Amino acid sequence: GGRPRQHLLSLTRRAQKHRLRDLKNQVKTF
DNA sequence: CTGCAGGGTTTTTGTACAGCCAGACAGTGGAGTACTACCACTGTGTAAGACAGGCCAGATC
Repeated sequence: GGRPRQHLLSLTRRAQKHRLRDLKNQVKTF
């Protein structure tokens, strides 16, 4: 199933890390 | 269908290495900063009526 997902605005940095890891990598690559 | 209970799910939340830059700390001697009282001194209240006594005008007899 899964937990009721995040609403942005509420967290500290490392949930944020794989929240965007793949886009930051696409950016690095660009 | 409700109730709770093993675990699932994905996701949190932080600890784990190790290197490293930033800016705070502390000094200074005083700079010139910034914020402080202090000083006399101000601006906005804004127009009518009531009441007493005179006394002359003029009606009434």
